[PDB]
Amino acid sequence: FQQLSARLQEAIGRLRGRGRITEEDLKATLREIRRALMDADVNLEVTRDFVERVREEALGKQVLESLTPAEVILATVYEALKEALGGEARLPVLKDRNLWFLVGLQGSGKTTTAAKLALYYKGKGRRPLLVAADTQRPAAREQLRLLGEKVGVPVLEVMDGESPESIRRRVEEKARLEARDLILVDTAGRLQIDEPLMGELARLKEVLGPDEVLLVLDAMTGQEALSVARAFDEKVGVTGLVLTKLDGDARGGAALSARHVTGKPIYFAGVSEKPEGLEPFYPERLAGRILGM
Ligand SMILES: Nc1nc2c(ncn2[C@@H]2O[C@H](COP(=O)(O)OP(=O)(O)O)[C@@H](O)[C@H]2O)c(=O)[nH]1
Repeated sequence: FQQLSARLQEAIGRLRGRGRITEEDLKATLREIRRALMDADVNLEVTRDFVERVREEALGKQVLESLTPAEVILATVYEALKEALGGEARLPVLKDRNLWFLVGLQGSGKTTTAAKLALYYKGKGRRPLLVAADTQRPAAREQLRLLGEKVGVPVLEVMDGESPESIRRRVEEKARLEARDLILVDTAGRLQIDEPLMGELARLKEVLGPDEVLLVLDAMTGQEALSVARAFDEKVGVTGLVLTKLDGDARGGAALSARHVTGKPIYFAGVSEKPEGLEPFYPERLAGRILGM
């Protein structure tokens, strides 16, 4: 979000040591914030509410009567950013037995996140099992098999054209025999939504009943990323989100509009291509970081 932070810390910086600014120094800065949000590809409705929330909250803080208005703005923009990102952190509820679907498009970081998610929980005392659920592309299963060997987590590859009921049986037996307590199913990912695959997807969810359905979204595809969320949600049912490639995220509209566009919380974030690159999402932390704090 290099760009956004830079210009945002600027607009704020453009107020220090000025004393009590008027409703014209303000009006100036707010638009600046609005333009910053736009050049970051933030949803236009989010951008509107955001700017409004800053006008509203700042006046409530008598910015016009403050002797340090830059600290008020910084403060309201901070909360506006924390809210937009999701507010307080959120992590799936870890039960005794967990079966989660990782869904998304090919290249979203979905296969890699399934293996990072496994690695993450393994270090948390969980006993995961990776499941490569693509019944049409051996290579896709193969990719997860290698990813799994590298993070030291077992991988079950479904068979070509294998039925959900079959998959269920095999996964549960391996889970049983290996005391797996966190099951991660990397579903089929394609360059674009496939109606038939969506059907096989919903069906698979129907047979296996995951407690969580996490949609993996590449943060670098801006506003587009979220347009794919409504389809998955509609035809399958998403419980949370994972925003990958935040470390390559120039701009940042995706992450900032996600909670508004999707209505789902971001549990995890991809912050490096490294195995440990995946971490729980902290809206508060990301907000403070954007404002340089
Ligand atoms: N820098 C960075 N790279 C990532 C992140 N998540 C995934 N990747 C990389 O993005 C590419 C796409 O991953 P994935 O969708 O799993 O693979 P594909 O389906 O085979 O294209 C891989 O090269 C991953 O290493 C992330 O958070 N940061």
